[PDB]
Amino acid sequence: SGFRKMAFPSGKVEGCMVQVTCGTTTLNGLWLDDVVYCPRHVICTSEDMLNPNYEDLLIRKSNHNFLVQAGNVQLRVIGHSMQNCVLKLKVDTANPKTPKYKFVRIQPGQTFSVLACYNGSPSGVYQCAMRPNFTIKGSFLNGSCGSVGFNIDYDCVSFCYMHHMELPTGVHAGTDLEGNFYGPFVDRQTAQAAGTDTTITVNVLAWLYAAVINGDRWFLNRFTTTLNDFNLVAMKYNYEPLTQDHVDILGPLSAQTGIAVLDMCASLKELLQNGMNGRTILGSALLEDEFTPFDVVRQCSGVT
Amino acid sequence: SGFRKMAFPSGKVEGCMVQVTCGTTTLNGLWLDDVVYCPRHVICTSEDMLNPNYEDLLIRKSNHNFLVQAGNVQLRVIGHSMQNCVLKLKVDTANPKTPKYKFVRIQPGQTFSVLACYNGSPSGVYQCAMRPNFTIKGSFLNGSCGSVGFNIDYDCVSFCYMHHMELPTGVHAGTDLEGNFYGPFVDRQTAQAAGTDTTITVNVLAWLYAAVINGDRWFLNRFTTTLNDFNLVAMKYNYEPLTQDHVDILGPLSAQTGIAVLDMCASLKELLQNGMNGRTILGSALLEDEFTPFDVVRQCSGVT
Ligand SMILES: O=C(Nc1c[n+]([O-])cc2ccccc12)[C@@H]1CCOc2ccc(Cl)cc21
Ligand SMILES: O=C(Nc1c[n+]([O-])cc2ccccc12)[C@@H]1CCOc2ccc(Cl)cc21
Repeated sequence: SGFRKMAFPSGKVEGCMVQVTCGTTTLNGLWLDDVVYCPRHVICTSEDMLNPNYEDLLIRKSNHNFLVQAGNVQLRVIGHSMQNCVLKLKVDTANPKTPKYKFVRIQPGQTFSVLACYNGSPSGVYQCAMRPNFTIKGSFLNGSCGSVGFNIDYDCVSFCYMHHMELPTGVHAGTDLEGNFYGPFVDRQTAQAAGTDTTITVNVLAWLYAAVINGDRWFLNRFTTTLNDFNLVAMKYNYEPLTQDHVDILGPLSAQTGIAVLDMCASLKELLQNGMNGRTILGSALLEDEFTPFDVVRQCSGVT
Repeated sequence: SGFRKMAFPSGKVEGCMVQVTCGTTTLNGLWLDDVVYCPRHVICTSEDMLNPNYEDLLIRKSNHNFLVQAGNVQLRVIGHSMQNCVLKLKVDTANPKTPKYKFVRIQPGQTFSVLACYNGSPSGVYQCAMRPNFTIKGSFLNGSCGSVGFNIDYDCVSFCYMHHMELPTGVHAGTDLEGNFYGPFVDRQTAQAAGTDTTITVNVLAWLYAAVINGDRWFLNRFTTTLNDFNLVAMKYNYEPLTQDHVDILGPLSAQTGIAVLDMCASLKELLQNGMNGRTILGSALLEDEFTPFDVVRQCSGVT
C-alpha cells in the first residue's frame, strides 16, 4: 500500500557517469563500453552559445582537448565524432561497469528516471515524463548537462534522454542518445518557447486506478462515458485525446479493479468539471500525470 | 531551475541489499561489513505475527535456519543475535561493496530516501519524511520488509530506517538500524492507529523558499507576523509549531532570497487562510512538507 513517485534504482547508471571538459566548459558524460556520450555544446564558450556553428567549432578541437575523468582517474581519448547534438568520445578503456543497455527514443507521455549529475558525480534521482510539448520538468543547475534519463527492464538500462538545456521558462530540453532533440529545440542560446503542456490523460487514468488499488475511492462516480464524449471534455481541459490504444493499455488496471476504462473516464470527466473540492487523491490536490499504466502495474506488483 | 522530489543516488545502498529467508518467510536484509541486518519478524509465520514472543521463537532458530543470498550466491551465517526489533546475522564474508556508513536515528520532519526492495532486489527509490506521528508514507508491498531509508553526505551513507510494517490505514512503520521503532509501534499484527499527521511547518517554509528561488512568487504577500501569531494559525491548521531553531535553520534560504523568515511565515499564514484558489506552487496544488531546509539548499546548490 501507498503510492509514490518512484525512480528506478540508479546504481547501474551511476557507474557510467563521467566528467567531460573541453577548454573551460565542464559537463557530464555517459560512459558505455569505450565511448563517452556528451552534449556537443561542451565545445562552446558562453559567447559561442549565442550562435554556434558546431561543425566549425569542432574543427578547432582534437582528441586531447576533451578531458574525460571517471572518478579521479583520467581516460585517454582516442577518437571523437559528432552525431547530431551529441559528441561520442572514443576512449581506450571500456567501462568495466557498463550495464546491458539500449538507446531508445521515447514518446510523449512516457516516464523515465533522471540521475542528475554535476562534474560527473551523481547528486540525486527523480522521476519525470516527456511532456506532450517535448519538454521535461526536471531539476537541473549549471553543470547538469549530460545527465541522463533512463528506464530499466530487470538488468537492461534503456537510456532515453540526455539533458542539454533550460528554456527561459525553467522547463528543460534534451536529446535521445543518438543526439536528436525531443521536440523542436536546438542547442543554441536563443529564445525558444514551449508549446501547450497538455495533461497525459492515459497517465492520469492509470494513477486513478492506482488510487483505487490503494483505497482512495471517493472520486468513483456512478457514470460512464464514451471516448468521443470524454474527449470533448478532455480537449476543453487541455488533456491529451484518449485513444482505443490507451484503453487497451489500461486493460490490466481495469481488470485488477473491476472498473471499466470508460467508467474511470467518466469519473475523471466529473473531477475535471467539479474540481477536487479541497480533497486529495493519493496525497495530491491535482491529477497526477507522470505515472504510466506500466509504472502503476510495476509499482503495484513489485517488479525488480 | 525546476524543483523535484529528489532521492539520493541509490547505488551505494543497492550494493548492500540481500535476501533473508527463515523457514517460509522471505524479506530483505542490509549487508554491511560481515553483518546482515533484517526485521526480526523474518522468524515468524503469518499466524505467529498475531502475538509473537520473539525471544521464544528465536530459541527454535539456529545459524543454518537463516538463508542469506547476495545476488545468486549464498552467504554463510556464523552467528545471529536480536537487537530490539532487528536481527543481526553475522556472515563469514564482509560485504565488498560496504560503503562508509553510520546508523542514525532521525527526528520527525527529517527526510530520507527509501530503496524499496523485494527478495533482496531493488525495485525503486523514492523520497519521504518521518512524519510528526512517526509513521512514513511509503510504497511497500509484501516482501518489502527490510528495505531501508538513508541519507548520503558525499560518500557516507547514514542509514536511518528499516521497513517493518504497514498499519491498517496504509501508512508505514519501522525502526532505526538499532531495531528501535520510530514512534509507539510494535512488530505485531494488532490494531495500531497513528496519531495526528501534522504538517512539517519548517519544511513547507523551505519549499516556499525553493519556489521563490525557482520563480514561483505569486504567493508572496505584503505582510509579516511573529512566531506567536503564526503559531496560533499553525495550530488551527494542524501544522507543527515553528520554533526559533526552525527560523535559524531557514537563515540560509532567507539570505539567498532576501525574504525574512517571518515574512515567509506571513505568506504561509495567508495561504492557509485563503487557500491556493486553484493555483499551484512548484507544480503542486497543496503545500509540500517533505523537503527539509537542507534538501532545498542541497538541490538549489548542487551538492554531489
Ligand atoms: O542551458 C544551459 N545551461 C543550464 C541548463 N539547465 O537545465 C539549468 C541551468 C541552470 C543554471 C545555469 C545553467 C543551466 C546552457 C547555458 C547557456 O544556454 C544554453 C543554450 C543551449 C544549450 Cl544546449 C545549453 C545552454
Ligand atoms: O506489515 C506486514 N507486511 C507488509 C508491509 N507493508 O508495508 C506492505 C505490505 C503489503 C502487502 C502485504 C504485506 C505488507 C507484515 C504482515 C503481517 O502483519 C505484520 C505485522 C507486524 C509486522 Cl512488523 C509486519 C507485518
